[PDB]
Order: sequence, then C-alpha cells, then structure tokens
Amino acid sequence: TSPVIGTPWKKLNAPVSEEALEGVDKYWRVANYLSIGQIYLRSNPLMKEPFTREDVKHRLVGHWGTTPGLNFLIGHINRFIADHGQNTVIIMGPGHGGPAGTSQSYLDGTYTETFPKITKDEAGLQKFFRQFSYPGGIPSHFAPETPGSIHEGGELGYALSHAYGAIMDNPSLFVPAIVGDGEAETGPLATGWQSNKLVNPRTDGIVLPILHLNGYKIANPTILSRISDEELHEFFHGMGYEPYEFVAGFDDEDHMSIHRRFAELWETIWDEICDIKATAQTDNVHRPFYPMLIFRTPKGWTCPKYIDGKKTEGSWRSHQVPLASARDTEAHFEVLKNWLESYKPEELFDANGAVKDDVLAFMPKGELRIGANPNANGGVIRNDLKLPNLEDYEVKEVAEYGHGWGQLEATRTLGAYTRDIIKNNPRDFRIFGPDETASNRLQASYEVTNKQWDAGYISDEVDEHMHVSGQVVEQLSEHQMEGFLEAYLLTGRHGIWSSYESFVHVIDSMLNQHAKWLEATVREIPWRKPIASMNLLVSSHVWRQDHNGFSHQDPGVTSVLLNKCFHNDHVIGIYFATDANMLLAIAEKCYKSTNKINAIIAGKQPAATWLTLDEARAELEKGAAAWDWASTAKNNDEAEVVLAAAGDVPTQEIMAASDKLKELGVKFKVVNVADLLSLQSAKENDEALTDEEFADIFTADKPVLFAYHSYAHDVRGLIYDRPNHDNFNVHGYEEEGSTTTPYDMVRVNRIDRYELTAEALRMIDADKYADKIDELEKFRDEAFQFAVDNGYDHPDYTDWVYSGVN
Amino acid sequence: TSPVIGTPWKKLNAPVSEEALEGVDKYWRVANYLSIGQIYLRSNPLMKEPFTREDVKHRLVGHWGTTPGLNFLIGHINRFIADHGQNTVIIMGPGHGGPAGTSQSYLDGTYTETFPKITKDEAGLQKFFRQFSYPGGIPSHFAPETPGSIHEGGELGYALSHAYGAIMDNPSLFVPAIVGDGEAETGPLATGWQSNKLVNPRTDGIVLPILHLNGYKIANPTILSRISDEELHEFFHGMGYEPYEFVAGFDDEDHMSIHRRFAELWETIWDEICDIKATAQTDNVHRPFYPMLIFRTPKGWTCPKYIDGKKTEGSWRSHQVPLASARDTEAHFEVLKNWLESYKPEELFDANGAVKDDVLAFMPKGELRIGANPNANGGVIRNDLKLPNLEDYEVKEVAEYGHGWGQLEATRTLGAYTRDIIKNNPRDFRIFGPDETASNRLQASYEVTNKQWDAGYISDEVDEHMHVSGQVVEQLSEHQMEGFLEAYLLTGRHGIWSSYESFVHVIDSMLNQHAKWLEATVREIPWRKPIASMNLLVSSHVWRQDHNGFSHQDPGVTSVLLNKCFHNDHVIGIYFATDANMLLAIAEKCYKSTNKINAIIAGKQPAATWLTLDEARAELEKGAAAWDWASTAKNNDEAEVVLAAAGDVPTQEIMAASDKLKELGVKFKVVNVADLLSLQSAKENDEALTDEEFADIFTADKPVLFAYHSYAHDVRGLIYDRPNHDNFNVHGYEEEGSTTTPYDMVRVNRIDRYELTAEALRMIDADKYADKIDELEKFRDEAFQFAVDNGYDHPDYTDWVYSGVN
Ligand SMILES: Cc1ncc(C[n+]2csc(CCOP(=O)(O)OP(=O)(O)O)c2C)c(N)n1
Ligand SMILES: Cc1ncc(C[n+]2csc(CCOP(=O)(O)OP(=O)(O)O)c2C)c(N)n1
Ligand SMILES: [Mg+2]
Ligand SMILES: [Mg+2]
Repeated sequence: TSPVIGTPWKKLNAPVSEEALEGVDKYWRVANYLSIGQIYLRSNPLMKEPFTREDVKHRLVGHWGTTPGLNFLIGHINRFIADHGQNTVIIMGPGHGGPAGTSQSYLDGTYTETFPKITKDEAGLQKFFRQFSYPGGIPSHFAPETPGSIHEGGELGYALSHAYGAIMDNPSLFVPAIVGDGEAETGPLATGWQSNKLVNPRTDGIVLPILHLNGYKIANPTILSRISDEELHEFFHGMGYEPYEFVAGFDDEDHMSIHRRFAELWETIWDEICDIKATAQTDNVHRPFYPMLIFRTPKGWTCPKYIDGKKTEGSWRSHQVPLASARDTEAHFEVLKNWLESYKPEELFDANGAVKDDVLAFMPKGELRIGANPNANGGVIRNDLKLPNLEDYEVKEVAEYGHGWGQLEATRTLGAYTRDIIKNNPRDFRIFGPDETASNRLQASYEVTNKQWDAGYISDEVDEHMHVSGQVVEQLSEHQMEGFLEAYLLTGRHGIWSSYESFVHVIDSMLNQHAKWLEATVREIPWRKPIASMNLLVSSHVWRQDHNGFSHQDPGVTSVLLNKCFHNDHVIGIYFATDANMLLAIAEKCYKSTNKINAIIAGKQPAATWLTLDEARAELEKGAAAWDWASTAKNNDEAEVVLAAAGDVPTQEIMAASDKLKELGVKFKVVNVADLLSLQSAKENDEALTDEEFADIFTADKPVLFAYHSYAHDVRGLIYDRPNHDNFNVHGYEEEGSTTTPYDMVRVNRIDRYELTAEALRMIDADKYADKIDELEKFRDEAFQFAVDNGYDHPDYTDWVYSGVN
Repeated sequence: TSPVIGTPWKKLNAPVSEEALEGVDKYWRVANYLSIGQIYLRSNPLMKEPFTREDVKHRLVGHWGTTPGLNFLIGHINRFIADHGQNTVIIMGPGHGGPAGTSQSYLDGTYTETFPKITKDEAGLQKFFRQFSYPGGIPSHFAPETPGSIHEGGELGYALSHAYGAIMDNPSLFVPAIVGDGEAETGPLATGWQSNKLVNPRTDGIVLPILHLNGYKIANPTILSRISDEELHEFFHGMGYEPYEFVAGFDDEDHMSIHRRFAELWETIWDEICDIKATAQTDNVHRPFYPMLIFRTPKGWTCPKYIDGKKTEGSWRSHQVPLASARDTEAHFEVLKNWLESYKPEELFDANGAVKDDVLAFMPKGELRIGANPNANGGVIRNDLKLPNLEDYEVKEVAEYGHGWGQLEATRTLGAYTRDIIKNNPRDFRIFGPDETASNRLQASYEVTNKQWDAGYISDEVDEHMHVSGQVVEQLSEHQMEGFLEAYLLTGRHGIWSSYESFVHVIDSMLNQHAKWLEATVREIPWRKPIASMNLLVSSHVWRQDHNGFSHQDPGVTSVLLNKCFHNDHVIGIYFATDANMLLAIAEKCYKSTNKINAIIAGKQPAATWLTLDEARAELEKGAAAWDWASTAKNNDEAEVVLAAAGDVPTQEIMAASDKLKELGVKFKVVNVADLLSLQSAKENDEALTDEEFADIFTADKPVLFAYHSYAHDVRGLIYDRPNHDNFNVHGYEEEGSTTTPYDMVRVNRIDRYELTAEALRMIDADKYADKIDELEKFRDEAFQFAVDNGYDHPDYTDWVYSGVN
C-alpha cells in the first residue's frame, strides 16, 4: 500500500522566512557550480591555482540549456518540502538536464549513501565531476542510477502521464511535473494535459504541472513561447487548469528579488492546492481547476550572455554546451573561468571542500528527501498480490469431455480471475485500456469496481459502471495508458493493461524505454528493488479482425519485443495462450513476476480448450511441450513429421490438420510452444531450453512444420543455431488480409488446415501423395468459393470438432 | 505542381437556395439507406416483397455510430462544392465510417467509373450492398480502393497532420478535416491541433477542422463531450481557432430546419475563411484565427432510439452494429425493416433502381467531385524531380589520395545535394524534421530556403533562417513530421525527412499504416497512380550518441521495416550509406523512386570515405559487392575468411581489422552490403540477389564474419535459406551502451576491430593463433583503461588511417 509520509496538505500560515531564501539562493549557486563542474571539469574541482586547461575535460558532453532553471525549481521545492513536510516526488520531463538531478542527489546527502566512494570533500567532488558522461561513469540524463528518479526523460512526452500515474490511488503524494516547452509539442504530452479528467482529488494525489517555458528547443524556438500570453492562459484554462505565471531573469532584477517573488507565488499555489484537497474530503463529485505554473526563464540562465559574438544565454545556442572547446583556445578557457567564478564558489565550500553547513540548513531530512522518498524507489513499497486459488477458474469440461471441447472465449477467464484479484487487492491493482476493456472481454471486473471518470455525467442509460473513483482507467490513448501503468508500477503498485495487437506499435518507443529502465536496473543498480511487471494483454489479434480489416492487422509486437533479449536480463516475456487454462497459468506466473514486460497474446474469439490446468502449468515451466494425446508416434523415431504451434489459431489449424493426417496413417508428433523465448539459443539464454531438451522435443532428422502467430522472420531469427533448424518450416503472418470470413484470413496466409496438411505431405513424399495434395489444393479454392457464394465459412471448416471430444 | 481548380475562395453573396437544401435532405436520406444496405443486406436492395430474413447478411460487420453524421457533413460539403466551385479534399478522421465514403463515391458517379461492374441500377445496387466487408469484397474502412480517399483512418490520430500536409504549398485547396471526438483524445491529434502555427494563409491552403463530437467512443464517452462548453471554446481559442458550434438531432426539430441552420452556419464560416484568404494576399505576416466547427450530434443519429430496452441512438451501443442479429430473430428483423423504411426509399429510387435525378441535381460535376479530385489521387499530379548532376557533389579526394581518406561527415553531402534539389524544385520539395535538421547537418538547404514559422518573431539574434514561408518545416513531434510528409506525397509532391534513429520507433505505427497503403496499392488498385517515396534519413545513430547515451540508442527500426517485405511488393528499402559517395548514389536512387518507404541510415560523424561515385553506383545496383582493393585473396578459394559489413561504423571496424589481418598473412575477402533486402531469399524476393550471385559473393565453405548496424536477429532471420548461412557469424548491436568514448561503444557490443580480428582468427585456427588472440583480448582491456584514465580513445584507435591512403 502507498504510505502516508509527513504531514500532507498543510498550509504554511506564515511568511516565508528570509533565512530560508538565503539558503535557497546559496543552494542555487552551488547547484549551478556543480552542474558546470560535471560538464567541464575533470580535475581541480575548487579551482585551486593553478587552474589550467589541464583541468578541463577533453570531450565536453552534456546539456546546460535547462539545468539552471531545473536547479532553481528544485531548490525552491526543497525549501517547500522542508517547510511543509510534504510527500513529494519530482518528475523531470526534460531528462537531459541530468546534472541538475545529480547535483540534487549530491547536495541532499543521498548520493553519498548510495555511492560511498563519492565522498563529500575535495576528492569526492573531483570524482563526482569526472564521472559525469564519462567512460566508466554515470549517464548524461536523469537515470535509474540517479536517486530520486522514476522517469528517465530521454525520450520526450511522458512526464505528465507518469505524474498522473504516480498519484493514482496515492492520496498523500505531491508531484511537481516539470515539462519542457519543446516537449510540450510532442503528441503524447499534448493529450497528457487532459488527464486531470481521470483522477479524483480525494482518492488520488495532486499533480502540479510546471511548464518550463524557456522558449527554445534544440536550434529552434517552441510554439508555446511564441504565441500570445492570452492564448496560452486561455489554452491552459480550457484544459481544466488555473494558469499561474512566473517570469524571471529577463532583466537585471536582483536574485533575492526573484527568490522572494517565487516564494510568494509558490505559497499562493500551495494554498489553492490545499483548498482543493480540503474541499475534496467533503465534495469529490465536481472537478476543480488545478493550478499549473508557467515558468518563463531564459535558456541557460546563468551562463555568459555572449560568446563569439553570438547570443548564448536566452537562446538555443546554450542547449548542449556553450564553450564547445574550452580546451582548445585560451579565450574560451578565460570565459569558462569567469563563468565558474561568477557563482563565488569560494564562499560555498569549506577548506576541505564540503558544501558549507549554512548552504544546506534549509534542506529536508530523512524520508522526506527526493532521493530518499520511497515512492521514487517503488520496489521497497511493493508487496505481493494476494492471489485467488487458480483451480477455482479452471475450465473443467476438458477434464471429462475431452480435449478440444467447447467454443469459449479465452479472455473471459482472465476477466474473472482479474476481478477476484481486484476484490482481494483494492487500491493496489488497476486495469488500463485504450477504450478496449469491454472489447477484450475483461468486463467481469465491473462486478467489483467501476471505471474512474471525472468529467461530466449526463445520464444512466449511457453511464453504467462509471464512478469518480475506480480501478479501471480507460482513455483512447495508448501513450496515456502505458505511462499511467508504468508510473503505477514504478511507485509500488500492480496492474494489467489490454490492447488490440495492431496498436501496441503505438507504444514501441515507450516499451523500449521501459526495457531500458529494466535492463539498466537488473545489470548495475542493486539498490533499486524489483518493481512489479508491466503486464500487457494483447488481444483482438490479427487472425480475427472481422469488423476492421487490414488496417487493424499487424502482429509486429513480437519483433520489437525480441530485440530486448540480451545478456541474461530476462526483462521480456512473450507468452501465447493456446486456450483459457494456459492463459490462467500464464497470468498467474506473470502476476507473480517482477522487473519484466510480459506480453500475453490471447484471443477474444470463441476457441476450443485443449489443456487442463495441471497440463498447462506443466507446459509452462518448460515453455514448449509435446502433446502426447495428439501424437500418433510413440517415440521420436516413428514420426514422419513434427507439427509445432504457438498461438490459438495456429494451434487450431495444427490440430485440424493432424486429424486429416491421422486418416492417411501419417505418424507425427505434436508440439506446443507457450513461451517464445524458450526457443532461444541455449548459450545466449540460460533460462531457455537446453540443446538436449530441444532435440528431444524436435526430432533431429525429421522435418518440423511450425505454425506461428506473428511473422515467420521472428521464429527463424531465434532458432538459427538450434539443432534441426534447417528442417523447420515456419508458417506465419504474411501481410495478407482484409475484412472477410475467418477461414479466408488463414487461407490467404498459407496457414489454414488444408495448406498445413499439404505442407506436411510434401515434407514426406510429394510423389506418393500427389493426388491427395492436389485434392487438398482444389478443396481450398472450393471452400473459398463457398464463402463467396454463401457469406460464411464451409461446414467442413465451421463444424469441425476434434476427434478427442467425448 | 499543384493545379488551380475551379474558382478558389469565392463568396456566395446570396442565400442558400431552398431547392439545394431539398436536394441535400434527399441526399442524406439516400446516403443513410445505402450505408445501411451495405452493412445489413446481401440481396433485394430495394426491399421488393417478399423482403425476408433471406435478404440479410449472415455476419453483420461494420460501423454505424459515425456514418449518418458523416453523410450529413458530406452532403452539405457537396452542396457547397457545387455552389462555390471549390477545390476540396475531405479527410475522414473516423475512417471506420467507411459506408459513408463508399456511399459518396457511389452517389457522385465516380464509383461506377472506377468499378464498371457496380452499375447504377438494381443489380449494381445489390452488388454494392453485398461487397461491403465481404469475402472477395471491399474493406470496412475508408480504403485506398475507395475513390476520394487519401487517408485510411483505421489507426487514429492523423487526420489533422494529413490535412495540414495536404494544404502545404497548395494554395487553392480547401480541406475539411473531420475529427472524431474519441480520436481527439489520442496523443498525435492533440499536438496536430497546434499546426496552424506552421502554415501560411497566403502560400498554403486552408484546413477547416470539423470536430465530430457525437459524445462516445467504443463503449465509453469522450472527454471533450463531457467538459463544459465554456471549457471547450476556451480550449479551441487558446490554440488559434475561432470555435463555431452546431447542435442537432437532440430534439424533435424538423430535418429541413436542421439543413437550413447548417447552411447558414456553413456560409458564415466560409465567409470568415474567404476574408482570411483575401487578407493574406496583402498581409501574411500576422496569423489569423481560423474557424473550426464543433459538430455536436447523437451517435447513430437516424437509427432506432431503443433496442432491447437499451438506449441505442445517442449512445455507444450504436458504434458498430445495432441489431447484431437481424438474422436470428423475427423481432430484430422487424426493427431493421422499420429502420430501412424510415428513409422512404420508395421515392429516392426509380423503377430500374437508380437514384432519382432530382436527388443528385445539386451535386458537383467533373473534376470538382470528391472522387475525381486530382489531389485525392496524387499520382496523376506527380512529376519527376529535376535533379542536379550527381558528379558535382562527389567526394573526389578518394579518387586520387586513395580509399579510406578523410574525416568528412556523410550527411553534409546530402545536405548540399538536397539544397540544389530545392533550388531546382521550389514549391514541390520540402524538408521535415522533428527539431533535428541542423543536428543531422542538413542545414546547407538554408542557403536557398527558410524554416516556415508562423508563430511570433522576437529577435534576429535567435530567429535566423525563419520565415513565414519556407521549404523546411520543423516541429518537435515525429507524428507531425511523418503525417505532414505522407500527406505531402499523397498529394503529388516530394520530400525528405530526417530523424534520430532511436525515435523513429515513435512512428512505427504510422510507417506500418503507410506500408499498408502501399501494399494495398501495388497489389489490387491499378487506377491509383504511383506517388513519390517516403524518404527517411535516419541519422545520429546508435554508435555515436556521445551526448545522450543509452536512452537514445535503439536501432530497432530495421526490424519493423523488415516485417513489410512480402509478395514482391518492394514497398520497403533499407540502405546503409557506408560513406558520402554511397549516400549520394542511394539518395539519387531514392529520389527517383515511387511507391516506397526508403530508410537511408547514414552517420553524421566524421568518417572516412571508401568509394568513388562509379564504384558506389556499381555496388548499388547489386546491393552487395566485393571490395577487390581490400581483399588479399584473388579468388574465392584462397580466402580463409569473408569479412562482410553493412554500415559506416561496421565498415570502419571491418577495414581496421583487415589491416591487422594483413600483417598476419591471413587471406580474406571483403564484402559490403549497401541494401539489406538484397540478402533476402531469392524465391521470396525476385529483386534480391540470386543464389549463384550470393554464393559467388560469399564462399560456400569459408566462414563469413558479418558486422551489422542493427540487432543481429534481423540479419539471421533474413539469410536462413541462403547457402553458407550456417557459417555466417553476425555481430550487431547488443543493447549495451552509455555515454562514453566512441571506442567504448563498439567495445561493449563485441564489434570493435580487436574483437573482430579475434573472431576471424578463431574462425580459422583457435590453437595456432592462441597467443595472438590472447594479446588482442588483453589489448582491448588496456585500451579501455586508457580511455578511463585519460578521457579519450587510444592513439592506436583514434589515429588509425587505412594503409590505402596516399
Ligand atoms: C521524442 C523525442 N524527439 C526528439 C528528442 C531529442 N531531444 C532531446 S532534448 C531535445 C530538446 C528539448 O526540448 P525542451 O523540452 O524545450 O527542452 P529544454 O528547453 O529544457 O532544453 C530534443 C528534441 C527526444 N528526446 N525525444
Ligand atoms: C490508436 C487507436 N486506438 C484504438 C483504435 C480502435 N478504434 C477504432 S474506432 C474507435 C472509436 C472511434 O472513436 P471516435 O473518434 O469517437 O469515433 P466515433 O464517435 O465517430 O465512432 C476505436 C477506439 C484505433 N482505431 N486507433
Ligand atoms: Mg525549452
Ligand atoms: Mg465519438
């Protein structure tokens, strides 16, 4: 559960003290000095003479155009957290301002705790300076290695979705979400503005969006900064916000005059937020206007105004590095030396090199710190889900009526299971879906919870299962759902989210980024505890898009997921639910797991059930298993072909083809691969099937016919070094489809039962079976003409039931 | 060039006639009847008795929740185009309202022209009804097979970007962009609202956004419909629009009263647009507020109000199909019969079954029609680029100083070439980039054009190369850039767009969709003429992300591009520019091509040049070629290894390793693969290298060491059936990186020169070369410790120049 920390939502009821703002100004100066020492210096952190070009880095990498503004905001937020005792997580949208975050971690004392070799003295300062963006050092962005970070910020557009996710079901947590003005042009964040219509001020926390409007992107100005102030305020008010505006640094006003002004504006905003929270305890049915801060400052605000006669401060020329070579001229080194001395570090550091005590007296202590806040490290919060007994949801008719029974929909079983998980776990488990929960048949959870909706209600003929609080969030944006769930998991909670297969590509970037958060975490960051897994139910898949057609058919999610399987990280799982029982086993395993991205590919269509629960779990631990009840060959020597399958429709076609093969006396084996990554190379993947086990499943000399859900490229690229891999003949999706009957969909991809039987016959003896092969091939065309003439699939195809049903 | 059609931007200066609105109402009724006959009927289109359940489709697929609103808007737009003679292309954002578009194509006469077997009589109406969403029929969405369509609309969020792209450099074209209210929640379209700050009213056309606010998504209401009207107008005004609002169908007002009211509102909006256009001829430096229409209607507006006691009209229950089974009960069939008779088709069709003449008298004729407009079929507009002589831009120093000369940046050559293409082709070629044109070194085009920017200007110390008109558009959104370019090509123009490699994933969906527009076009749609290719310069690639690090390294674009290579469509090209000359040849070939997606992967870093222009073109036509100047073995028999490469950094490492191999007497071959898809299976890909050519390039028995830009999975999945494929040892990206020196980046991926030399030595004789292998392995660690100690890469690595430089 999310803990209550400090004294939440308290008003100051006093002026901001002068001593605190003294401390805030000194903090800002020292944070800018650290952020510059990191970029430029490799030695001599405190500029003991001789300070020469020997002390400067050979290759200057990093960013400065956002760092002083971030340091300003972070120092003021630190004063605020010390004063109010607020439970606060900062989300840094422009993550390229990494030196700001590392300077915070260093100054609040958490960096030395996490990394003991970076001491708080001259040698520790030298190591801290050298390690930024260095061989064998720390990254340039706001990284998982950086304490106090739940968001990398490298790939832009997801500060707001992550903020609204982090506050969900989390009522005491305050999140200032700093948003770059260039990042605000990206598609994800524009729609992430509208997510205050999906949170409740009573049951969820408060997100304060700080638009960091410094006017410029890389080498280009931002649209928001160059439209009129009337337009900007009108725009933010049309999205349910009260815009506040702060402008600074565009004239010669004294720094204290700026710190004081920001203190009054900040306390005004805090009082509006506290009023909203206090009102929500009585009335939470009508939405408030949350304050949001527009923070207009010059880009690179403390750097030299002009360098080489080019406007540097207040321009895009300060984005990455002013003084691109302070190492190769004497004039640029003098500019750099003057820039470092303009902060007066001589008074901010003591003799031994530690930041002076009066510079950090205004700082929060203990669990209130940014790097120490448990919501930033959501693995220490996390507790296991309390799971219902799986046998309660098993489809038992397979156990007595025989394999292949029924016309059930696989995802309804997961719906019931997830409903009871929600029942056992309220306020820790949440279901997201881009308008598609009821189309993936996960609506059984409406028996115990509602869709959280905080826009207007109009009627009850149209607004069923909607409520101002709920455990089902549903907005038509995959970016929103994925950012919500990722921030939900990163804070310590659990969740599933469902989607159409073809639109998972919309978040290929986001998944990639999350994998990079996991790949980095499992490799080099032990102090970050495991978080829950990102569970993605992929349904309404390529083979059954009757209503939509070719635009909704693209199973390429498997390929993008296969690219993140390296160095024994195991941060990826791709599971194929052949039926409801296998889906139960997969979902149980996935809900128990940690630090992974689990894509469970299950169909919503009426499909037969093949396994019992014990059989499903037994197939699960191996990933691939032989179906002894479907095989006609007792041992590996007898079979004239191995028929392997991965996916519900490929499984159905393999089984129907096996029925026809039985009538011709063909001895074959039947294999089902539930988990794709078990087929990976044994030396590469230590949790994949060993080579002996793989050869036992697939006969070394005998041909293997493989029917696969996605593109066959993904199977062939995975088994390349496996034994008997030359004989594998993968049949997968082949970018051929439309709106048409279900048999046609598999016909045009050469994955129907007739084509599979003909493929197996050709693997054995093309000459002996020539007449039967011809008969099958002309039957495919007759059965297509049947669907054209009559509008539905052939009775031979529709009515087929497996021979193993009693 | 974009043609001027009709009489653009003319005011009516008269009331809308009563006869025209009579026609508009009759059109709306007949369009609704056709849109229902398509979904529900397979026979008896005009309901001659006996009209029985025999006449209804077995499987009812399709959508209705948006179709009557679309028919309303389209009929009114048709009256408008007939009256004003406007050059108009409609972009249908909710593309699942396909029956509306097909009903338009049928009613304006273009459908019979394109498809002669769908006549305009009873049999033709029966075929038109049966073919919708049928085996062997037409798709459900607004498809390339549908005349008058440039946008599929299946995957949501790109109606607005496509509209603003279609009007760019196109001053007489009017685009009403119909936007679904659910689609408006998606991330892409939220930022596509802000694209009126990137178009000029003088040089570009006018986009009118029609928000089709029917209140509901699939099974969920929309955020925009449930916020206050004040908020909605404030929101649209903060984005530079004047909101107009129309509300209809929510009471018992007469249909004519609605058509009249809409006529008046539409002419008011048109007069504001015409005022904007006339003002722009004198003043185009200050941005106007373009009108946008908010079209509030009930979802499924003419369907039965209640079915099964559930609110159907004005609800989300009417999204796909009311009466999910009008075939399986008699009551539902009676509901359907009453629904069809409520339009009074008895007076809309004549005896022979044609739509009556007075129903379509108000319709536009000739080139003004939606299905006949040349901007919808942008292949008939298209003309070839006038290309500068390639030899003008060749890097000639390779020809005299020897291969491997220099430290040039490859993309600057493309910058100059593209600059001269822009010079020869203004107002037909355009450069897009998500804030990254100057970071990919394409800024040479600023010598002949400017960045188009129509927000505010503040200074000239920061606003260089910006102008209210230009051929370089640059917004920080990959969705925006890709939609702009796709609508630019679909209208008949040409373009390039550049991006970081890691963020191309942001548009994996969009590329997929465009490939589906091309796969469908090259297979079954001959009447659609070829459009220019989508040219994507992928730069700032994985191997040289010094400033950014792990968050900016993901070369997975190659994998998603490989999934669209089927059935000899050739709609995909993946090219690796090994140096500037190869880049010139690739870019020339790509600019000449049609109906393709060409990803050109080129580095912006200082890299050596290896080929002359003639050599580069000679490598180009084959895709892969042997470097005879780098090989030490004269024939295929002598070589003890083949070193193949694809990519500038892999090429550099192969060449440096070849230098070390030369010192040990190893006989080897050197191969460079410029085009990835030539390595594909010969039987699958008729334009790939034949099997004999492939075996000639790669020795059958000899091991092949392959250094590859992207993940090795993509190489292994492509050569699976090729000869000698067992001996291939692909070395690619392995998700291991950070901010560090360039040698470290290739060190941690086992793709550096030392590791490649050791790999080749192990392929030959591990025992004989054991000491040398050990020496190489410990040198890698020494050269990494050098970078850690000193901050830059080893002199042995940095200073290395190929031995072939004179
Ligand atoms: C989607 C995406 N496209 C491009 C980039 C490359 N990039 C890194 S930083 C940056 C500019 C930062 O813009 P803004 O939000 O205005 O930041 P600030 O002014 O704080 O530097 C860009 C385009 C990215 N990180 N993500
Ligand atoms: C990105 C994306 N996510 C999901 C879908 C699935 N989908 C198809 S139609 C639809 C609802 C249409 O919403 P809206 O724009 O409100 O349309 P309308 O009210 O006109 O039906 C959805 C979610 C999609 N096409 N694209
Ligand atoms: Mg900015
Ligand atoms: Mg809608």
